[PDB]
Amino acid sequence: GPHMATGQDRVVALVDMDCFFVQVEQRQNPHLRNKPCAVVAYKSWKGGGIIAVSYEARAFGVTASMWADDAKKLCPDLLLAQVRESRGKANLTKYREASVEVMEIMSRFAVIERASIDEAYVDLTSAVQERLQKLQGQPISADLLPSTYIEGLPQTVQKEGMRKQGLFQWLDSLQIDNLTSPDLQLTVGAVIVEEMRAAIERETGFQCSAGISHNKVLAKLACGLNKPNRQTLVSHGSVPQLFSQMPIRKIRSLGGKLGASVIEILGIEYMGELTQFTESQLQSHFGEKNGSWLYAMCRGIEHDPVKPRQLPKTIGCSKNFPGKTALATREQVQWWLLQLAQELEERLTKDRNDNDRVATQLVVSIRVQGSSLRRCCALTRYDAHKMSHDAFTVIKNCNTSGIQTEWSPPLTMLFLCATKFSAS
DNA sequence: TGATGACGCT
DNA sequence: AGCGTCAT
Ligand SMILES: Nc1ccn([C@H]2C[C@H](O)[C@@H](COP(=O)(O)OP(=O)(O)OP(=O)(O)O)O2)c(=O)n1
Ligand SMILES: [Ca+2]
Ligand SMILES: [Ca+2]
Repeated sequence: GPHMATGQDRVVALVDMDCFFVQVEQRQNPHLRNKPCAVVAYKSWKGGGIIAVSYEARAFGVTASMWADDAKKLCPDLLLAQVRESRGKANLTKYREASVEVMEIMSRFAVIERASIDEAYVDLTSAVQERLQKLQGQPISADLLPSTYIEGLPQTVQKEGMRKQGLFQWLDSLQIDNLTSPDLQLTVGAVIVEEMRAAIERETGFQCSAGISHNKVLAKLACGLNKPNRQTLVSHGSVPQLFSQMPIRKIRSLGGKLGASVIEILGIEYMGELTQFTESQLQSHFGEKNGSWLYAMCRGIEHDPVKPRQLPKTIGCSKNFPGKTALATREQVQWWLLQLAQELEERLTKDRNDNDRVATQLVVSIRVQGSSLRRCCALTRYDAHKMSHDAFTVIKNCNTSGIQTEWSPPLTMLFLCATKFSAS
C-alpha cells in the first residue's frame, strides 16, 4: 500500500532518428527525398547489403539484411546510396559526424546517454521540475503536444483523429494543481521532447521519434510505438494493458536467449504474465540480478540510470573476409591489419583533438574459418604502422600453418579496437 | 559474403 | 584477462 514503490520517480526519454543513414544521404542528395531508397555497403555482391531503408521503400517490403538485387525485385524503382569506401572497407564517418550534430543539440536540453549512433536517452526529471515551476499552473494546451500519442487512449476513422482524441482525453483528466503528479511530470516531459525534436529538425533537417516514460526500457518501447516522426507517452497507468499482449522479446535485453528462456521455462508469451511469479521464483530461474529486474520490469518499474556519457568509450574497426575471400597468406593478414590500423589512427587522432583523451589499450580480435580470439597490447603511439605490427605480433601464434609464408586456418574477420581512454 | 558498440561473467 | 550476450 503506502510503502509500495511504483517506479514513477523519473522522467526519461529515448530519442531515435528515423531511418537514420537514409536521412543523412537524402539531406545530402535532394533527389533521394520522399522516395523509396536504401543505403547499401559494397556493391559487387548482389548489388550490396542493405543497411537502412526509407519508410517509402518499407511499404514495398524492403528490409535491412536484404541484398540490393533482391530488394529491387520487390521495389524496381528503389534508389540506392552507397556507404563511402576507404582503404578497401566501408567507412562510416559521414554517419558518425551526422550523429554528433544531433547529440550536441540534445545535450543543450539535458544530460544524455549515447545509446547508439542514432539514439540517446535523456533524464528530464530536473528540466521538468523547472518548467513546472515556470508555469504558475496554466493548463497544458494540446497545441504544445502536436506530434504526441498517449498510449492506451482514446478510451474517428483517421490516424490523426485518433491521436487527438486520445490526447484530449489525457489533458482533460490531467491534475495540474499537483506539481508532484507523475502523469503531469510525464506530460511536461513530452512538451520538452516536442521542443527538442523541433530543434533537431530545424537545425539538422533530420526527423526522429521519441518515447517518454519513467525509465529507459519503457521510453525505448514507447519510441517504437508510433514511428516515424512522432513521439509516444507511456504512463505508469498504461502498463498493465500495454504489457498484457506484449511479446516478451520486444522488451530491451529480452530479445535474445534470456527472453527465449523466460518463455520456455515459464510457459508464457507476454510481459504481463511475469507478474504471476514471486521475485524468488524468477531469481531461481534466471539468477539474482535478472530475476529482480524481471520482477520489477513486468510491473513497469526499472532503475537503470541515464548515464552521463555522450561519447563512445571504444573506437573500433573491423572487416569480414567470408567464404573464398578468407585471408590465407601472411602478407595478406599484414596488409589488411595495416588498412584497419590506418583508419583507426585517423579516427583516434581526430578523437584526441576533439575530446581531450587518449586510448591506452589496443584490442585485436580475429575469426578463423568455420569469436575466434581476442588479445590486447599497449597502445602507446597513434601510429598505424606500429599498431598493425603490434596486432600482428599478438595474433601470429594463431597460425597453425607449418611452413608459411602462409596462414592456416584462413582468417574470416579482423578487428582492431582502441580502448581504456585517459584524459589528455 | 557487414560494421559497429556496451556491458555481464568468471 | 578473455569470452559471451544483446543491440543498432
Ligand atoms: N544492424 C544494423 C542496424 C542499424 N544500422 C545502422 C543503419 C541505421 O540507419 C542506423 C540506426 O539503426 P536503427 O535500428 O535505429 O534503424 P533506422 O534508424 O535505420 O530505422 P528506424 O526509423 O526504424 O529506427 O544504424 C546498421 O548499420 N546495422
Ligand atoms: Ca533509428
Ligand atoms: Ca536506433
